[PDB]
Amino acid sequence: KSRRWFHPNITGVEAENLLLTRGVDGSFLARPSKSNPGDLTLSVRRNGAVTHIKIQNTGDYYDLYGGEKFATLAELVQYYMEHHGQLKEKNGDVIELKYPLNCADPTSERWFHGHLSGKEAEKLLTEKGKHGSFLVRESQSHPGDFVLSVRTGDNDGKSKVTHVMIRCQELKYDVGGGERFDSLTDLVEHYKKNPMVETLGTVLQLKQPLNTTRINAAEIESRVRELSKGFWEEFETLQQQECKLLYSRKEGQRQENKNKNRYKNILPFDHTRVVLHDSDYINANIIMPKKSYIATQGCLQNTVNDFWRMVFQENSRVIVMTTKEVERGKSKCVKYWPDEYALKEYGVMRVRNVKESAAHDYTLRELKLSKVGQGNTERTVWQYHFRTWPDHGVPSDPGGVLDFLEEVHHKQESIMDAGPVVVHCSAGIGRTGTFIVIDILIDIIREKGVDCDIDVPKTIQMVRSQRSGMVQTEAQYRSIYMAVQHYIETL
Ligand SMILES: CCCCCCCCCCCC[N+](C)(C)C
Repeated sequence: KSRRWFHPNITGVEAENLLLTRGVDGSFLARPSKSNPGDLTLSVRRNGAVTHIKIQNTGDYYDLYGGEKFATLAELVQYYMEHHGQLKEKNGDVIELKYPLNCADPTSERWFHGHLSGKEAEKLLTEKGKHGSFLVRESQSHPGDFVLSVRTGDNDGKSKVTHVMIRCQELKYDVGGGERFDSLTDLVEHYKKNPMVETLGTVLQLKQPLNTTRINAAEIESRVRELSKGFWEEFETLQQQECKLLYSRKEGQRQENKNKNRYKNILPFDHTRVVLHDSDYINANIIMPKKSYIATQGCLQNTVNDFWRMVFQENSRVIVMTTKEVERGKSKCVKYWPDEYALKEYGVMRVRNVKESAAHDYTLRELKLSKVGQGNTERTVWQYHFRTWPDHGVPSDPGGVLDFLEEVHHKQESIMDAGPVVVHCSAGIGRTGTFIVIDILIDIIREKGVDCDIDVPKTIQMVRSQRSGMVQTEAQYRSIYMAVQHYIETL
């Protein structure tokens, strides 16, 4: 599901049009809604009419109206393309997702810039680019045409930049002869597989798009200023890449494991799932960026014992909890720790709550975890329970967030051979992914100094390849920039 079925700037009327005139029954597209930001609409054609299904994400997962909850839009679409009869209209009424109505718009492509000059394209390609780096810009010469600028090189023996005219005639694109493509993306994909060769020998390889998101950490404030009056655009360009991350989640799908998941369709990747060698399943993934994380869901009553098996096995010594046990009347996490001073056995695992320390935003619980029957397997696990995450959106004071983050960091660093830092919320991808990504970026700055490069979208995509949908919303996306900005500007 190459997110081509996602149309980043399109009306409801435009969508109906497109489906009726360019589609058939079973055609579908996804669009960001303008009843409200953060909400998507899945527009589907059936019986010659178009229906619109709402999809909300308030930060925890994608909530399909009248359907199930999903980690990403790609994972939602993949599910319903392989599960006909499941997507229902007004009770029972099977809506079918058959044929993705693709988008011709290049706007959210990593290689598309437009509004860009030949000499400026050269600057950027010489500044940040390498061999095979490319981009497509609008032609300032003949207005409506496009230009493909490519760095050919080799250290990577710098060398050269080439510009290839792309002509646009009767709403099709070509490079001067040969095939005429319906979209810039089709042109680029075609010459990605069939590299244009120069009359003289040079092969114009399109390897990777020009990086436009990596900044110097010291300059993040200027970047944030630039984005504050286009955060949305950089987010959508990251979203479009999630189609690359549809890895298998077989184990979480097994019958014996179904009810060990808080949300049926929000599962851990097989290739990074935490495997319990002590039945072998828990809805949790190792996140490897030296400090690593386990990103996991809040306990269900029947996974409390497996959670402590995991903490013990993985030698985790710090837990970060980013949710109340219940919010808005719903249960986000069952209490998996004893009351202060109490001792409990959770299966073969025994834990005592040694002491609780209350701060304003969080409560720290000093827990001692051992295997029942085996003294001297005991270790302290420090549960940092963050209590003040708001019901809507994200924290609005970077001070307390960064105080909490710094404390959690320094606890982990003081413990010899501590294992992954366990982080969880409700589904374990939204608030969890946001914390982890911030902590990773701030770890980069804290080690390499304020002069280092950081790349926020790239770091997120790297983490999302290890667990589905890490970082859920645009609000959380912006919050990552704000947190790193504050950290930088308090140094
Ligand atoms: C208006 C400025 C907004 C700044 C937002 C700061 C980051 C909020 C999300 C991370 C909180 C992680 N946490 C709380 C668990 C440590």
